Amino acid sequence: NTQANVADAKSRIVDVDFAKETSAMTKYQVLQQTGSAMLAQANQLPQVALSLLG
Amino acid sequence: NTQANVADAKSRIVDVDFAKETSAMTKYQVLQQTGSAMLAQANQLPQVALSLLG
Repeated sequence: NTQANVADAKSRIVDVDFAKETSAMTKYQVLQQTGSAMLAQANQLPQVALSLLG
Repeated sequence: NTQANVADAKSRIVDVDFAKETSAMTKYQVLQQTGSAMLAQANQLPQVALSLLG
């Protein structure tokens, strides 16, 4: 009996909850694609200087 | 974070603004052609002396 209850206590501390973890993993995937598009588009900001005659 | 803000401060001091610089560059180009025409025409002022019989 006591072995089962200690296993309960030990899992709440070191084990992951997939419901919590899966949401976070999908959460950051969107942020990565958002970050890549923003960075690529922000890199060509200085090309405005070429419009004003070199 | 602090690296980005120092880059802001450093660029305002040493970097040019092309909007400011391009206007000045075009500003002086006109003055050069104006100056050249005035100088060439002012050089032949003394030819009036030839009209009064040498």
